[PDB]
Amino acid sequence: MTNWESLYEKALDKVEASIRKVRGVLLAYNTNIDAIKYLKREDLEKRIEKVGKEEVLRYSEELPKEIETIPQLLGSILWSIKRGKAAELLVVSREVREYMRKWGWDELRMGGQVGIMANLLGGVYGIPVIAHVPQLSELQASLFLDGPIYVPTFERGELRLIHPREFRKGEEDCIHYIYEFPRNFKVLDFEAPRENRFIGAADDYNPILYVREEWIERFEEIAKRSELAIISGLHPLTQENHGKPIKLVREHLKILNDLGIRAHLEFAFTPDEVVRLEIVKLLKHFYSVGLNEVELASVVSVMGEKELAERIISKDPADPIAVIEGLLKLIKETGVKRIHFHTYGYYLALTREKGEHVRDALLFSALAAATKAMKGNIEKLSDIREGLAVPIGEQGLEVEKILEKEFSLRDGIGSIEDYQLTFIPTKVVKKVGIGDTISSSAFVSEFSLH
Repeated sequence: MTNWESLYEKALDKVEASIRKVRGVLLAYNTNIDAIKYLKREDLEKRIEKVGKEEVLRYSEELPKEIETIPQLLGSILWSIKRGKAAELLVVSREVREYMRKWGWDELRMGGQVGIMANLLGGVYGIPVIAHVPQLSELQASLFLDGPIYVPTFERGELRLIHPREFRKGEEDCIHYIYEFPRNFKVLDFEAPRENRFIGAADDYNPILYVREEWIERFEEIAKRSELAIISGLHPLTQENHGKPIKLVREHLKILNDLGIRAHLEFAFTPDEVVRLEIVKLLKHFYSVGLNEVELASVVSVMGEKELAERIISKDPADPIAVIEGLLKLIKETGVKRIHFHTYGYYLALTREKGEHVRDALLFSALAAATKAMKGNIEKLSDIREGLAVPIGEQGLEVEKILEKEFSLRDGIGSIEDYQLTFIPTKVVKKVGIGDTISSSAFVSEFSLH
């Protein structure tokens, strides 16, 4: 058997030494505020009564396309509760937003793929970040950590990087209200199958991939102050609104390519199939892509390999060889140099680049994931050491045995064609932005190790 605990310890020590070499990561585009409310039975019942139990129940059987009224909000909540399933809808009514603001919340956290990675890369790991923030209100700014986290501003056309807390006041709050409920939560006559949540997004900016004027007119000058880039926030775009923003992203990718700045994308699930296909075509401009089993299956599916997509998500844990067939398919169609697959019990990477540093980056990112799941947050880099005590999970060990026999992985490493195949078993706490912590941590630390 492999001494995974020794490899995990060495990987952490190596990344702690090397992570300081990264000069700057550019992070765009989606940043918001997350406001979490822990639902309570009597309050939720009374609010449903006030607005009409009848209408609310109607929307619990069939989700609205968006939330225009308070019965739509409450009924959407109820939909998630009785399916124990997560859903998110835009809230497009000012009256409903006011209703939600007054109903309030219990916990305030940074939100958005940019915001959370700024706090992780910048605040925890100490790597300078340049972050794209659609609306940097005082509240938005207050949620950034300490450390080298910057937003670009321009004085006499001169670029100045400043901490969010020093940015001018005036912009508005982009709040996603996260309505959480426990297992078997009861309301009226329903009880939730699973613990879960409904998200009402009171957000006019990120759902359309809003881009700040200065990042449209001065992108090259901004990008020149970074060494790596992580692009995020494409997933909500639809056939209606994708035109202008995809054109912006493509122009920005070409500049990053001209500047030699390697870019990573976590291929978050993208419901609109046309846009999902457009993101696939954008992948030609990326060095690296990350995805999980649902995402990989979604992508293989829209490409017309419906049988393979079914296999990718069919077994728990995912039939690793089907996964690898999907990765090999994607890596040859797109030309990306790096694909990091992450699921519950294990990660895989398929890379043109070779060596132990690919494995060490995956192990580090799994420690970060385990520390975040356990603590809920990460405050300091050396706290990741706590992940060393988390046991490796049964599913990871089961998949290792399959990959040891079918590829000839030693200490998680083997080769197929001109790729290295890298595997690690995850340390599972099982208790957010975990997926982004995983694929951003592996991407940045692998580069720091090289």
